[PDB]
Amino acid sequence: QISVRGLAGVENVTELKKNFNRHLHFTLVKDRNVATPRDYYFALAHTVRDHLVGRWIRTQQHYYEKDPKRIYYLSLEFYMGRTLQNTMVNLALENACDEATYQLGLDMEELEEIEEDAGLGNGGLGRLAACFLDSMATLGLAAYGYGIRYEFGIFNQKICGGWQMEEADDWLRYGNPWEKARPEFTLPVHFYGRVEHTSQGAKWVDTQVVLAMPYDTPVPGYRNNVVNTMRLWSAKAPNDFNLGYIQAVLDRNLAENISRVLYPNDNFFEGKELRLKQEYFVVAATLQDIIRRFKSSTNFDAFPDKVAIQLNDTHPSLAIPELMRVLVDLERLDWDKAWEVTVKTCAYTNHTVIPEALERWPVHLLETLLPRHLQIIYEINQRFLNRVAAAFPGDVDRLRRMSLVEEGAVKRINMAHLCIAGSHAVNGVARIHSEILKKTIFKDFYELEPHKFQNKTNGITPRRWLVLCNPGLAEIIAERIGEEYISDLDQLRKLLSYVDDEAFIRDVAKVKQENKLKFAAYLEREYKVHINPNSLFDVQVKRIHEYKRQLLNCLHVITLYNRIKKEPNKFVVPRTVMIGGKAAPGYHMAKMIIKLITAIGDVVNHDPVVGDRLRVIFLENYRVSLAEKVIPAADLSEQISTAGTEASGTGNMKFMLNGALTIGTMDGANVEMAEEAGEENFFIFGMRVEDVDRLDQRGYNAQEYYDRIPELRQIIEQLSSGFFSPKQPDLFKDIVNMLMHHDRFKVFADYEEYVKCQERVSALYKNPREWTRMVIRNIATSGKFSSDRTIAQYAREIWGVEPSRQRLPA
Amino acid sequence: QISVRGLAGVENVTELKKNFNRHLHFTLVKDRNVATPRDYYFALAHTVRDHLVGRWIRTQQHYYEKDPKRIYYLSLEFYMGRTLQNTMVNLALENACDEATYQLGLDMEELEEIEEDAGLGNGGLGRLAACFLDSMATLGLAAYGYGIRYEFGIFNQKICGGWQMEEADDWLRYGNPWEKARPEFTLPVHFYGRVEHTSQGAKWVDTQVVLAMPYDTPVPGYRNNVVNTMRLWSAKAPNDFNLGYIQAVLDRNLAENISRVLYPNDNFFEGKELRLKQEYFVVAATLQDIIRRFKSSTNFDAFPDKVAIQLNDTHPSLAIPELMRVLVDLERLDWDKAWEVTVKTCAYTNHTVIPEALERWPVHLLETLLPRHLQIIYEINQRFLNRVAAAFPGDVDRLRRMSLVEEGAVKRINMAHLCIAGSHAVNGVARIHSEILKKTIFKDFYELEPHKFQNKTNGITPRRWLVLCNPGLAEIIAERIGEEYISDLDQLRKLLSYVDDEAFIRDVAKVKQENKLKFAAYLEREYKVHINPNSLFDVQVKRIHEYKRQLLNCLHVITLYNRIKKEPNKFVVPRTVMIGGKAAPGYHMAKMIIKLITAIGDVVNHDPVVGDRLRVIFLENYRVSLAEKVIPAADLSEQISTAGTEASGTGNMKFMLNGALTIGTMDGANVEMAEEAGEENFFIFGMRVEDVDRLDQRGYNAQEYYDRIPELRQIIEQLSSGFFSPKQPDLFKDIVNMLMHHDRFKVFADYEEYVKCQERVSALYKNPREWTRMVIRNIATSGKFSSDRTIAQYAREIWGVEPSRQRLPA
Ligand SMILES: *Cc1c(COP(=O)(O)O)cnc(C)c1O
Ligand SMILES: *Cc1c(COP(=O)(O)O)cnc(C)c1O
Ligand SMILES: NC(=O)[C@]1(O)O[C@H](CO)[C@@H](O)[C@H](O)[C@H]1O
Ligand SMILES: NC(=O)[C@]1(O)O[C@H](CO)[C@@H](O)[C@H](O)[C@H]1O
Repeated sequence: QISVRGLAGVENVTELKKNFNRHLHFTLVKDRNVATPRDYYFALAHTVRDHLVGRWIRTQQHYYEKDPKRIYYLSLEFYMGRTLQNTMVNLALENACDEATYQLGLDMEELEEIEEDAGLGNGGLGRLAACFLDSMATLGLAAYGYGIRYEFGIFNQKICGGWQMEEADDWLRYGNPWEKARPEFTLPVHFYGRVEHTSQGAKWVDTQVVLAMPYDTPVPGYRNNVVNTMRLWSAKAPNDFNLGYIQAVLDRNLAENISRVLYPNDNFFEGKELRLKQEYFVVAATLQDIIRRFKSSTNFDAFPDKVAIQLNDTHPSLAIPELMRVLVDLERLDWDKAWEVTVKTCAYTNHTVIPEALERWPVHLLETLLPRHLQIIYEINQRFLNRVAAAFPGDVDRLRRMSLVEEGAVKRINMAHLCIAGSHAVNGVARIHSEILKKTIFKDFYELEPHKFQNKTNGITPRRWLVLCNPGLAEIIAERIGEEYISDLDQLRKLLSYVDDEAFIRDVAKVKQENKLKFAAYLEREYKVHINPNSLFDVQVKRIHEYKRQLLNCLHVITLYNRIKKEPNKFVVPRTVMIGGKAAPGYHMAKMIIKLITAIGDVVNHDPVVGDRLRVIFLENYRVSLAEKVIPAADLSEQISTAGTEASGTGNMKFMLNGALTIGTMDGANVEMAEEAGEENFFIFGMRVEDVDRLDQRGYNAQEYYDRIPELRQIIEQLSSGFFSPKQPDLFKDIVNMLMHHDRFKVFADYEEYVKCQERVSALYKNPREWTRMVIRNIATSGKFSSDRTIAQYAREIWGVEPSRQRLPA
Repeated sequence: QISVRGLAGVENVTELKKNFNRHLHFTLVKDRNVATPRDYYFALAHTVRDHLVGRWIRTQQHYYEKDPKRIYYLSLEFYMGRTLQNTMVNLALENACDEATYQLGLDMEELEEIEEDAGLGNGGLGRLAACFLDSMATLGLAAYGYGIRYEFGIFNQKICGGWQMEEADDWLRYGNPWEKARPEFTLPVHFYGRVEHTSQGAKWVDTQVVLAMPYDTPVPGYRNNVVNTMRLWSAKAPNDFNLGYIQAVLDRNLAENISRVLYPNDNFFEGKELRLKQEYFVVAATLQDIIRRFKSSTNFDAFPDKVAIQLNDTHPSLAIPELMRVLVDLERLDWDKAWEVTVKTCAYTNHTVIPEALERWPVHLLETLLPRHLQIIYEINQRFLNRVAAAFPGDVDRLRRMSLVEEGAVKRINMAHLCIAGSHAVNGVARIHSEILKKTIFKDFYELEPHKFQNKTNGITPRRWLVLCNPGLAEIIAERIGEEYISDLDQLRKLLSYVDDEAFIRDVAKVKQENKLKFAAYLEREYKVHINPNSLFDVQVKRIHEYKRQLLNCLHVITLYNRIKKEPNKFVVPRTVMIGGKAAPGYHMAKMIIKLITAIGDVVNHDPVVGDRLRVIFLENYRVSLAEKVIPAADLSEQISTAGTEASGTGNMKFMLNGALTIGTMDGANVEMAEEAGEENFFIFGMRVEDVDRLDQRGYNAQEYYDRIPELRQIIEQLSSGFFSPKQPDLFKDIVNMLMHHDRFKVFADYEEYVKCQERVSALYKNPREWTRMVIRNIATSGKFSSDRTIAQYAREIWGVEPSRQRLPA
């Protein structure tokens, strides 16, 4: 047992054991003779869950009594992952449960692997919401996460013949012990219908009704006895719905399809009606819940003083016109008063600048699905533009540029413009991203209302991303500076005074080696893949995207392969290059990239001359639980997006906290990471944002690089000739064609510097002692990237509430 | 507290209270300040449930150790109703829980009304299966009920403008505390595909797979510590199902529709594909489960010695060809051996003789959905007919009459013929019904294999239908003869020696009066309907059907009304005529009958001259929980089906056990009831089966009765002229037309005798003392109708197992 895992008290271990057996008997209705590992997992889960409800009930009662300002985080995604270990960590129960299960003759680690990941997210955006919930609870904020309880989360990825195959993520199959259905708080949501203008107000009538049933999941703070709530809505058809009798009952599945599945798109907008329904569904149910709670604390003047609503991207943007609809149509406030309240309550966070990801809903869709909201949006636009016209008289082009309504083939509503107009604060997620927002995409808005624009650099929770996934590292750190850093990561700076400590250097290197052996074993366990634990673990895990440039990584791998084949008996630092991530089902190029990666591995991993000097592994079904395993085992973190495309990135922060060195472009948070650790302790390369703009001004021509770089030319010709696809010589023609003629992310432009930088990485790896000292310099300066710092800034600069580290009673 | 309700021990009441609070806190995650009546109901349910799991686990372990012959009751319907009170009764916990909840400041009766009825049945057939499960557990048989877990049971009936409106029975909305999902025992079921004939056997290939997930519900025996299992299958699509990505996920609801809703037909066959899928789904999953259990006890010679499968009607008839398919195609037994095993294992129970209820599946449907089964059915038919031909040489018409395959417009498979051929026993559900089977419908089969035909008169469980719904009566009875009768209803005969006991007579009459006041109050509570508790409660509750003749009851009611209007100041015994029951959604005539009943009430209940002398009430949403309330309050039980149409009936037995006198035809079980109590203690009238046949031979002409009976003529003319439907004068034209020209059930033929018999009923009611003495004579002789007697006969005469009243350890 390690210190950071808590105490294994005699009384508690005894108590845990009896409750474990109690649940196995009464809850699972099983006996030790027929119980399976899954049964044991559930018995443990219910036992740990019991320890939360006491605190959960008290916390909520506490908020009712003190009535503090409530924070509502709206998101269509919450990538929670597993809950068992996280709960034990935050309740200081890990060692006791480990001991208790040990005494029952069970291996707790084995039981933990049985829990299904709660994959209600695509990647970074969804995981950020999850980290935020953890930090808000740890900082004592009266916060509530509101989303959708999808029956099916992000698909499970299978690799067949080197191609990605998707399969349903039936995560609720065996039940979810952490959630508590609250059918008593079901609320009605309206769709379609028409607007009636009467004597005293517009009325939205003849609507189709869909019920929203809430399910609550506890969110425990770190050892402070605070347990907040994440409420996810599930769609239910009313009982007189459609009420052939049989057909009417079967058609209920039509209204319930709203919460059936998560759209698997990352940084890509797909204007489908079902998606719009999901967005309104979450917003309508949530706002009714917010108002109800507010009325049970009626002059909405104090509404902004008791309520804060944070819009995670534009997905829940309809909250703005919905709040107006309720205040004007139902509460009967005058427009101006309602608008004042709405703006002071809402804040919007932008997460990307890529055009294909921006939400622009066709007017005809909103017109049919939400007629009243469209009218309100037009009125908002009308008044907003009048303000622009008054500030910039005669600037007619500005008017059309800032309009919430876009004219063209089909009229569309720019949801981002709607959010800026209706929020009192708009923030980016990394310093460089926030600056780009003010200088380009939202330049006109910044000039009109400069005070609204802010920055809030992303972060990750050190509980799940250090203590939970890397106890070995958390322990050697605690041995030197104590445990206080777990909720005050800035304290990691104290490790700087150990950079020359021969004992620490040895331990840091030891933990990393153990993590790699552990991972190298898991790889053969559940995926039969031998690898060499002595090689440098080169890892790039994140969603497959052209802007993330997994292709640039591929070009490097092929370069290393060709160089070995050219001079076989020359020494090179051994490497295991691991690439993993899911591709959106309809993203063809992304799916082709996965096939390319596996095709490269097929050639490289079976070439006798190469040996164990270079391996290429594609990490199947990358997800939160997998990240917790591979990140602690990484040596090199690949963060190579084209400058100006990755708003922030968060995987980069995870690797930095876990002892990996970073090779990357000056993009998103990478800039601040290098700034914190010192550029000499980072492997930076490639074009900066300004270099990219210069290339665009003069026109990017890939042919130029192909003509001037012999090694690059050889690679393209290998791909084109079928070297990596014998049976299908022209298999990768689309890839080559894109790279040569229409590459929006300029892979070739950064190739030379990337390869040269990779050489400097291999050089440092040859000097174990100095590699580790640089690692220590990274870990020691990763404090700024804790989501506790991020949330504290949102709290003080946007929500108007003070964070607290005070423990609530037991 | 009453004696039959158990002891309220000091220790147990204390224990119950703490566990109640424990579940309210840890299970429901609530505190006394926010808990609602529903929360309290669930806290109590989980507390009582806890007391079962100990016994449930032991019982099943016991069967594994002793390995007795297992009884499998297959049914597509199980009308269970509520479970809380029944569980308390069988565990002797009623008074303790009443006390415990009382001490917690809660009214247990109020909490019981919160439980949703488990309505997985249409009426008699489904309720019989439920009573049987109770008796099998009470008699210590190793029995298992197998069915489908419908998401939506029988629809909830709403009456609007006097018309029936149907609404979805979302019974699982708030969760089901009694069931335990067993996802670990999920089994695959195959559909469609094609048959491949290879070297060594036929193979069913290219099939569509649907998963069957089981949910187990405990079935406690009466105070014997036995807890059997009812396993219901739920449909689940495999995870690579259909695997547009989004559309593929949404289409999963197509395979899952199999267990979505119960077909609401009573005594009516509707050849829909979805229905056929449900029938095979339950059969395929169940048989795999049966075999697995059998292999874990391989020469299927002993299969019939360890397994008995009872087919509840022909709904699960595919069990016969499915068992053959498994034994021949998978286990590789020779046909003859497999057939021997199948026949010795299967037994079939017929529940009706009406032609429209008989299952005749179109060959083209089976051909596409279950190609292999169709081939097996043809082979069975081939060999069966060869046997007929050998026994009756030259009788070619017999061959075509007995064939399992019916020729005509579209070829069909007679499922009843399939069942007789493949079962070693075939039984009817009442003496007269079983005789009719041998003399008419199955005459040819009886002549070929006389030994197969038996009778097993239906019964009802005295636990739910006496102790639970009428504790007042159960108590005064126990006061005289003890409690032993609750599991040995024949002992009620001892009450015959009290027929002249002035104290008993007074108590019997007292309990009935209390029940009527209780019901008269409930009527105003949840349905705002005042009624007179002093009047005779005339009740007919059962599904709306032409053969059940609610129309004959209507004719009587109108007759009473007209007679009062003719001589207003003449005395008549006051009556409250109550009629209730659901009509199948697509049964037009049944829906018109409901409208007629409410229309009559509209006129009668508002006629000043009538006063409180006659009321006509339509009991809305008749279901099990409602039956438990109205039956104990009834004085007169209406069982007036046309002779030869009601196979048995069970509502008739419920009324007899609860102190109501019976007015009815010599049909179904009525015959045996009159025989047991003595015809002088029953109000019998109308044609006997032989009279009906005579009328058919000479041709039924309704006009004759209309021309000869003045009172009847007046009624038809009132209906025709719009007397009961002012705004819609011809509203009941279809009813009059049917009655006059195409009435298959001869309502008019029994009108005169029915009215005269009703007069004799009113005469006896005027003499309270003698009315009660006859009641005592009925209750005292109702013993034969306990389902314990029925199950004991099935056990000894069909299944080959001995029942047991031995208590299992605590
Ligand atoms: C942290 C995380 C991400 C985000 O990674 P980036 O490299 O910033 O894109 C995506 N997926 C999972 C499962 C994560 O844990
Ligand atoms: C007993 C019962 C029946 C069967 O009644 P019959 O009069 O035999 O048709 C039908 N429905 C319910 C709810 C029952 O309890
Ligand atoms: N918009 C997104 O989906 C994204 O994943 O969001 C993350 C969190 O802000 C960012 O870290 C990331 O850069 C961005 O791509
Ligand atoms: N076949 C049926 O559905 C029916 O309800 O079954 C009951 C039980 O045998 C019988 O009591 C009843 O007579 C019959 O109509």
